[PDB]
Amino acid sequence: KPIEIIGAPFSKGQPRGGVEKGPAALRKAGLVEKLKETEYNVRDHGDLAFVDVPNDSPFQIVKNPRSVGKANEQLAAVVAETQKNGTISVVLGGDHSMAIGSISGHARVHPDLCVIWVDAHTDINTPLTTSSGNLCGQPVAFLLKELKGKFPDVPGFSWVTPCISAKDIVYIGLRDVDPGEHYIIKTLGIKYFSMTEVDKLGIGKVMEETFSYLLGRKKRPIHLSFDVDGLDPVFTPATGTPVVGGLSYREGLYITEEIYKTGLLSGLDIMEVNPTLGKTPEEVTRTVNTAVALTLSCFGTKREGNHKPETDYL
Amino acid sequence: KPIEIIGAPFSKGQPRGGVEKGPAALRKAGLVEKLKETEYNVRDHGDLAFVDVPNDSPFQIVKNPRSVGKANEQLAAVVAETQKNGTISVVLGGDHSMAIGSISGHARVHPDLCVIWVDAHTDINTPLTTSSGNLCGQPVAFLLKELKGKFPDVPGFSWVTPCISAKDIVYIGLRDVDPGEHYIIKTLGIKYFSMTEVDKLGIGKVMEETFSYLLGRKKRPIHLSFDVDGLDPVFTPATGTPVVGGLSYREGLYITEEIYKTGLLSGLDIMEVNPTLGKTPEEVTRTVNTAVALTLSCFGTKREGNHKPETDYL
Amino acid sequence: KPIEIIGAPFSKGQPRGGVEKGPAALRKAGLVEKLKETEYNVRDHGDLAFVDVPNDSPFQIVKNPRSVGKANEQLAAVVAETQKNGTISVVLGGDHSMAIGSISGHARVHPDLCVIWVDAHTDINTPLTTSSGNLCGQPVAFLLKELKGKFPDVPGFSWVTPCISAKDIVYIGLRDVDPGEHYIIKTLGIKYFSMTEVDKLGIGKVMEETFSYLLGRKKRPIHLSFDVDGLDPVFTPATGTPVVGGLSYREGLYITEEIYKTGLLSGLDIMEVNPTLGKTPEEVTRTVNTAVALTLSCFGTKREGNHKPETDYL
Ligand SMILES: [Mn+2]
Ligand SMILES: [Mn+2]
Ligand SMILES: [Mn+2]
Ligand SMILES: [Mn+2]
Ligand SMILES: [Mn+2]
Ligand SMILES: [Mn+2]
Repeated sequence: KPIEIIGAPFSKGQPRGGVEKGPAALRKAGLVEKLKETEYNVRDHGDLAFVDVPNDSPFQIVKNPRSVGKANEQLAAVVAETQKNGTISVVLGGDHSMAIGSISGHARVHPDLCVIWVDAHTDINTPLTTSSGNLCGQPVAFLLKELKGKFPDVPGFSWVTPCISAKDIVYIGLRDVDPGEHYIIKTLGIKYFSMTEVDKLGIGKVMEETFSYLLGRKKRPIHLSFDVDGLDPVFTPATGTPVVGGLSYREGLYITEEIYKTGLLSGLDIMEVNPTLGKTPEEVTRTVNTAVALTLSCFGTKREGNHKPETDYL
Repeated sequence: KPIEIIGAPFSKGQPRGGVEKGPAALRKAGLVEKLKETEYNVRDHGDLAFVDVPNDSPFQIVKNPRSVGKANEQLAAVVAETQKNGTISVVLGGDHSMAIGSISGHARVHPDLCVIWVDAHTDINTPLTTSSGNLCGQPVAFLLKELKGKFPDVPGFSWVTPCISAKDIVYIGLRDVDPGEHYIIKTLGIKYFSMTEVDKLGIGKVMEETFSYLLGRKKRPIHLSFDVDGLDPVFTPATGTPVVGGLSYREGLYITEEIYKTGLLSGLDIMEVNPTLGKTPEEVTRTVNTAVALTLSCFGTKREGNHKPETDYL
Repeated sequence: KPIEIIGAPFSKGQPRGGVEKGPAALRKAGLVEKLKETEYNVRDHGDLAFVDVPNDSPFQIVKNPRSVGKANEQLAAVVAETQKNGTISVVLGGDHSMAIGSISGHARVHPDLCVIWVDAHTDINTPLTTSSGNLCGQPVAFLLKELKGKFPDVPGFSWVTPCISAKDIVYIGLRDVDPGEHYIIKTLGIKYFSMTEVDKLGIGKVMEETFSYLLGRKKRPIHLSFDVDGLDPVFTPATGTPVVGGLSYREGLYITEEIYKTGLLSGLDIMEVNPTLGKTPEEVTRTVNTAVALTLSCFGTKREGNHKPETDYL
């Protein structure tokens, strides 16, 4: 089972700029080379080139709707292709709106996939509930079937077909949810482990339950969309929306190690690393490093250590 | 069930000054306005005016006995009043000696109340055990029935009548207890969860047990006296007595979220925030912010999010 | 049961210098004086004087083999002596290679001892598996019986006789293991709780299991070799090999408080504190302080507090 890194240097999903530098920062830290040290075969598709849609007027409150919709349609095609060839796709963010194309493309090949969303946010605001027209906080809204027709068709997203049900997604790390978003997750019966559930159960029981909930009845492909801000700012400070009281570096790697062990990881998103948002240079390094470590963990790197087979190290 | 904020800008309870600025700092951060966004009805009683008792000579080792006793008697009257009207009182500290008047006044209306004391300290030194004559460190001593007559009557506190039994108080976050205090808690059989119990059980099991212990036999009003230094200095640095190895920001909010869910919160104290004790401006902000978050959590704010009822956000 | 502090100002175990200043740094913080405040009788043996072996040519890849082997043989003699007199030995590190002499000397008196190794590393590389000829990372290799004859006899260590079986050692805090080391621990069936086990079980269940594994069948002397880097760099930054995602300050003290309570602590190592490796002065202080706190914890200091017996503090 091969791995294919796909760079999504896109930031139109939010008002700030910088997140598009995420892929470069991750590559600069040797993400690709390090992944090749794992048991997986790695191919680098490179960074996608996003054609900016000229005169991309706001759709009501939604900002850059056509540009975000275009970039995502292109990502969806790329991901769908690698998924078709039977490889595991790894999208390096810019902003989380790219999860639309990533999950959409993944679903075209594995419609029965489930989603594990690690984030401090639900990113489930609809074009009608957002306070900011930022699409970075609306990904899940365009992806959920139960939300189809709950908001006006946004220009640039007509190609999107709701691919996952509220029952196939599980959030982990929630701690900054808007009223409308909270209304949506409760009304839709979405499974989640906000920081309070993590504190109560412990990351161990949490992963145990998310797997039982998403995989108990049937084993299907796992799509992990990891927003770096799901971890506490003390670990991933270089993000647009840091929120205190986050998952620890350890819980982050625990989540990933467990996902690796299921042997069902099919798609991965490493989003929101903004190299321009560090108070100091080492804060960026610290954020980039942990994102890289999380990715490596997803593909086998265990904290207890790793060693190559058929190798009598003695 | 209405909420009434009562400011206790008092710092005579300790040698340092600055804690009296706590209420102003908390209000400055919008604590009142933010509370109004909750499901609770909020009224601001304002800050009490403390008449300094002139020529307040030390009683043996105890410092400013008359001034601390007076300020507390006044606080006890105010709190007793709001409690009588059926509102939940919220005292914003200065120093923890104000817990004497706050808990005393609370007990006049709900004598069967229990106390959950979140602190790095037991604050149970008597006028005979204290190394420093600081009344900040002696609150529980004046409040416990089992300690009545165990120390000479201190000028200014004759109005105080021990209102809670050793069996009705539970400590959480202990990690800096004097020999005499340790002797007192063990000899009195006081229930506590020091940092070592928290590490062992997890904050989840801890709240589970404190409620079983204090509420298992009978459901009664809960008085939460929260010393900000109960959380690690990395979260609430702006306090007079920081102690490493404290509760985390998350465990702090977990405690509060759980207390809210009992529906029994009757009295609250947010003490020890000293705006003048930050090594930098943002350490004060960090301390004030978390104190405000803890207060909001006590009244409904959940990390998983909140939404208003009878509101089809969609 | 008396305590005897033995300084091991040695750093030849690694390429960098500075760790030999560890003992001085710990003493400078009043470690000795503080220990005397505990219920234990304390004697300071002082710092050993290590005769540098001139012309200490590398043995294949292994650096300073004769000097490290010599220092350890001397330490082994000293520790064996204090152990014989029925005192608990406490070795203040330089580097962890000194665990060879420390554990070897300890074993001469208590051959049935078990080892609890708190470290981010297994330090079990053999002179054949090390990428660096650093003996700081090969301690356990020279100590394990199952590894006897698995590598060429290194000059300076002929005096060493494998004293512990793979079944008598338990690692805690692992998160940076070489492939060969990982191969060795898995092949040898060594018991360990890497950071992932800690995350899964909680430090409480972990100590519970390490004691059940090492003490369930028979109660025997406990030798605690504590590498300061076992705790996260945020707590012990002043070390040669910091690794993110470490044990917290609290889990560190939990481990020690539990070890104390077994009443079986026989030998202690406080290693890797390098005063010259702090990015700032307070990072050293922070590292030194925590090493000192851990040591005091091993000998009785409880976070819930301590008080002297036959002393009516009231
Ligand atoms: Mn987010
Ligand atoms: Mn997100
Ligand atoms: Mn306190
Ligand atoms: Mn207090
Ligand atoms: Mn180490
Ligand atoms: Mn070591």
